[PDB]
Amino acid sequence: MLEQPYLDLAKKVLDEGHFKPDRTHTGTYSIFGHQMRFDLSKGFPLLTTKKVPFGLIKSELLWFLHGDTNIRFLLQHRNHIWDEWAFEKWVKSDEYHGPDMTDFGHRSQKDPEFAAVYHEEMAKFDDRVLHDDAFAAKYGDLGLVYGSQWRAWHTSKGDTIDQLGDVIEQIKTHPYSRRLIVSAWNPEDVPTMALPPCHTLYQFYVNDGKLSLQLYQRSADIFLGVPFNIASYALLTHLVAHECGLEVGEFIHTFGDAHLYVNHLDQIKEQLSRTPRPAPTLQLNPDKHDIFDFDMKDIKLLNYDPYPAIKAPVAV
Amino acid sequence: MLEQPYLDLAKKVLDEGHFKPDRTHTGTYSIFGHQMRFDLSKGFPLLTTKKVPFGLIKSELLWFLHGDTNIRFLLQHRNHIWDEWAFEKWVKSDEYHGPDMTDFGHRSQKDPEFAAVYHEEMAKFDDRVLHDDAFAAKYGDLGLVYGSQWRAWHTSKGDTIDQLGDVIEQIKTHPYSRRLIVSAWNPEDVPTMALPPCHTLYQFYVNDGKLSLQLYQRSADIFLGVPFNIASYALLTHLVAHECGLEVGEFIHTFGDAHLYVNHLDQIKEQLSRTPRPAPTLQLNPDKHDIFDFDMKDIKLLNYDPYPAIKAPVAV
Ligand SMILES: O=c1ccn([C@H]2C[C@H](O)[C@@H](COP(=O)(O)O)O2)c(=O)[nH]1
Ligand SMILES: O=c1ccn([C@H]2C[C@H](O)[C@@H](COP(=O)(O)O)O2)c(=O)[nH]1
Repeated sequence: MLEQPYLDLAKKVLDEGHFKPDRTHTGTYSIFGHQMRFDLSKGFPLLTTKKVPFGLIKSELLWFLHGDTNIRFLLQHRNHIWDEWAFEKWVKSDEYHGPDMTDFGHRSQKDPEFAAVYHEEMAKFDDRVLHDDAFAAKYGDLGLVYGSQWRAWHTSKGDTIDQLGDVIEQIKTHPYSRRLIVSAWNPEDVPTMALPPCHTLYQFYVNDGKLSLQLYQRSADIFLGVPFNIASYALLTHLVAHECGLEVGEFIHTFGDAHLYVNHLDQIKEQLSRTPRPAPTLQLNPDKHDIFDFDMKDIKLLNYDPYPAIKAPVAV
Repeated sequence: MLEQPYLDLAKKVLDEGHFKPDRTHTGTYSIFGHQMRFDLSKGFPLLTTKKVPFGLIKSELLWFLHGDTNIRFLLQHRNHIWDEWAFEKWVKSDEYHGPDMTDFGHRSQKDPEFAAVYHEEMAKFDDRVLHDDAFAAKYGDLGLVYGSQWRAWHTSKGDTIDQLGDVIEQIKTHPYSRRLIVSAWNPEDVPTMALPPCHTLYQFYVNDGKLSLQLYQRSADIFLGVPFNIASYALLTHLVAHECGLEVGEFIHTFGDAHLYVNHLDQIKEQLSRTPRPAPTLQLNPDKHDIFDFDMKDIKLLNYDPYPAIKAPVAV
């Protein structure tokens, strides 16, 4: 099926990957350099061998597409993928007066009752970003996130470039353009960035009326990360195809360091016992066309019949 | 042999590639997304199925490594790969008083005697950059070329980042770093660039004492371009390995648009009749270590026994 390339990557890393130490101190099995393609006319690459929350992937994509960098939009759609970053900044500032929470990500995963004090602490934070319009502007805005990188690349002359926006006008006026690249890797910010872009750069390609996209991802958490990533970009490939009035081609995922954290081997092994189900289909609101003014409801996924989800510890 | 991946890419494009129009108006056969690896411990990937001028590749690499952006260093080592760019700027300025040479690249390939007036014109230019220290600073400096992109990434705060230099200190202090990327794609300069980077970005990787490098190349001229490119980066992988005191791993070449210009089909077809010869070996000056202060003589290639070169028209 469509998602067999994923299952293959995982197998590969299981028996070929070599042990490798890392930033988080959870070890990993790793390979360097890997690529896979998904013919997007065959169906949507949302994994069936495990239940992946599509809702989180699209609320985050639309957050990106809007050029939004404030955690608030996410919280409103009950999406907490980035809270950990906003909270972080907050706990290390003056306004914060409370149970310190230093190196919390670890401690939550390591202590029972701390985890409980931490989430109540976070509970207030999310609610406070959700309600205090000033607090939100102050602690809700991450600044350098894909949205701003994609749509507001700050220049040296103090202005801003709508990188993606320009690229799309280019696909229209020059579909055969070999230079259709959008980049999220800013060399001058990367050294002081808590998390320099994982999805470093991507390129569009047009031929025979079909649009294709290749993504260069420097680091991949094969079990926890890759499944979400695949969906974000295939979705993105469908949106851009929609706007440009082109048919959908393939999504080529290129990898730098594709790894498996040692604390995930039993799970990936289990998922590999499962047979792929037929793939879901993507359905976009035909009446609307400007993808930049797209919202939750203009994107429907039909026929997603996945195996149950698989819990897994996080790496830190 | 080592270079079989190249021969495969070419075959692939021959029967799988689809016709595609382009910038230069010479048509092409193209594929999107392709990757190949070269185990650098097996030998140096300088093609044997065709004689490729290694001298040009290293004088250009050392020009890059020095952070030099002046055509002058090249001319001195009788390397003319970039003259066409300097000349271009010159002919379209005040100081130039002479036989206009508009759209020359084409005309040379299209008219007999114009080609002769053009090269004498260029002859003077190269000599004038080679001798008039002021002319050279004025017309010899291209500005935005890999050297400056690699070593003097201009920031918004007016300063400069030694991108590659930092990355190398990083390989030393944190070889397991997943974030070891050097980038040449500046979003704010790309729109007014005569030729936005073809070699967009590359990443290093360390494990088991071996250093590997993956290159993301957005556009590839399979016949004329790819053979030079492969050598530049494998060489670069050997130099960095030298400095960091690491063994050499693999060179993974990832491609965006890998194409064959229609005006090259008879040649690639001919090269495909040839059987690969054993690969040459690379030999670096052990006494010297700082690759930034490396020059022509500290890099020797032994046992290069290639088939004769293959003339081919250029695309415009
Ligand atoms: O969309 C994403 C974001 C992150 N990661 C993972 C990759 C690594 O497991 C970790 C980042 O590690 P570094 O490369 O920064 O060291 O997060 C993904 O796989 N996909
Ligand atoms: O190192 C290089 C430099 C250039 N090219 C080729 C690729 C294309 O044939 C042309 C650039 O075309 P655009 O992508 O800019 O359209 O030059 C290479 O293959 N390798």
